Amino acid sequence: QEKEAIERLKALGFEESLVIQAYFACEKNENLAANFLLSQNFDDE
Repeated sequence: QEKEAIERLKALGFEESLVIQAYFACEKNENLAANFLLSQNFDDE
């Protein structure tokens, strides 16, 4: 499973949904998943 990284990805200030899709679309990687969630441009709006 990847549930281990889920709380990790979430711990960066994200959410288990954007996390899963950022760790499944990233082919369950590490530096890739982080890069996904951190590269997901999203401000006030």
